[PDB]
Amino acid sequence: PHRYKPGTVALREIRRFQKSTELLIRKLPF
DNA sequence: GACTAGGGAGTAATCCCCTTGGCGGTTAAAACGCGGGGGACAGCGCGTACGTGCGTTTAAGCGGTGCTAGAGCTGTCTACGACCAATTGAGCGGCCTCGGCACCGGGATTCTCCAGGG
Repeated sequence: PHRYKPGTVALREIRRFQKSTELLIRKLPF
């Protein structure tokens, strides 16, 4: 099982967003 | 002077491109649920770092003083800024590229998990 401990992918995924700069909110519901 | 001829506007028919609604198909993001585990937090012990009482002094407020150099207003002038337009060029309004950006692939590189022994 390729299950990582809670938070192991969290730091990576935070890095992924804080690199990005796009719109985080879907336009139609807004 | 009477009637004639031709062409762009008045009237009208053709085209036809442009969209209003609904509905189906299909991918992507959102929605929901479970095993398990790591984060939250209680119970507690302590020590040591402040919370507090009292002695013994420097210091701001006290009380007053003798002025002294910087701050407010009185003329006064004069260098300068807000009053027409010709201009004419500094720069913007509209278009046409090919290049850097968009983005994904092959690979080297690197970041992480485990079940064992070492």
